[PDB]
Amino acid sequence: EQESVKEFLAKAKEEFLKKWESPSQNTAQLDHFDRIKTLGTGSFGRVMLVKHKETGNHYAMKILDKQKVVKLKQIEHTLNEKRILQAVNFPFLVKLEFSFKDNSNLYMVMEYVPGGEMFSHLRRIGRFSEPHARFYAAQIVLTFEYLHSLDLIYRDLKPENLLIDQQGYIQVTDFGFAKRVKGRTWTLCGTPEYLAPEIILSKGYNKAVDWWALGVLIYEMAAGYPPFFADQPIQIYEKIVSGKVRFPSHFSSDLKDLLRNLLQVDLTKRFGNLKNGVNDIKNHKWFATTDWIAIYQRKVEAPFIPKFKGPGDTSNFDDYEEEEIRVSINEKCGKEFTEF
Ligand SMILES: N[C@@H]1[C@@H](O)CO[C@@H]1CNC(=O)Nc1ccccc1
Ligand SMILES: N[C@@H]1[C@@H](O)CO[C@@H]1CNC(=O)Nc1ccccc1
Repeated sequence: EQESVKEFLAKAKEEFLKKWESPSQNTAQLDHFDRIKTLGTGSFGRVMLVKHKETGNHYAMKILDKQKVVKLKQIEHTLNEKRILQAVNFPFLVKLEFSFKDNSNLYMVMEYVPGGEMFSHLRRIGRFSEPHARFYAAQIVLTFEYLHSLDLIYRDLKPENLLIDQQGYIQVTDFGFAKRVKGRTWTLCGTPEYLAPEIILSKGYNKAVDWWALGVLIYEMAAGYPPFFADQPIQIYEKIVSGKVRFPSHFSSDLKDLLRNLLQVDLTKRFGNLKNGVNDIKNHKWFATTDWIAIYQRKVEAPFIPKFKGPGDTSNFDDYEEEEIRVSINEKCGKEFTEF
């Protein structure tokens, strides 16, 4: 690796650690924003488009209900998400601008990305050509090189978590499963189609699970469907652990060779987890045309520019039932969320 890359990552780790050791807290409040529209929902949280009343800027506000977080055993995960997001800085990660809490909820206010989720675009077009998939994959490779150098495992790669910005580049969102891990970790988490075998088999696992998930993502982008597809999770898991994958005949030979090495069941043989680390991926023939520096600098013209009218346009996101943001008169779960 060239010294310029080594020095970049050394500085990145210094800057991350300073914010990690001393996290920001309580940098806005709810009544500074107007609520516009729900952009996504989950079992313990939602994301809403909001507008800051004084500046007029738009943001995406993630709202987590403290009592639901406790019931679903996500306390440590939500504390990880905020502490990591307030400490990272990289071109292809969503930017956390504010965070705060109140009697009922936790709030993470992120920059709004108007192009929508990669998932929508992939399903609308069918599949991406190899150059188009490779443009996105290169950004994920650089983002995982950055996160892993900070001892962070991401653990939620899937097309829904990759937002497309106004220049057609990726912003990775949802750090709800991200964790700082030196060595192994054990939690069962992630979406079924993207889980590495060692997660399914309840082993201690490491950053190699993110490189497996990259293989699933590249396959899905280039084929239009994931490699271990089946109707119910137990059937998906049986396919994941089996060591077999069928490739469409339209895949290039280089793409199939890269995917055999990312979708390697034995983690000790998986690309990204060998002696040369991420460089076995960056130097693979499928990436021969990739200018890694130009991608990082956002100098490549993107394959696809989302269609939207302005920073408040939500047309690339879909419609959800609109529910109130209720805040109890009494503090809930104060002790559990003291550090947030
Ligand atoms: N599954 C998660 C649940 O809390 C509901 O939606 C979450 C995922 N969605 C986003 O993070 N969306 C987004 C959109 C624009 C900018 C920043 C973020
Ligand atoms: N297709 C674009 C559309 O906005 C109109 O013309 C633009 C031309 N640029 C590219 O396609 N760039 C690119 C870069 C990397 C990989 C694949 C493609």
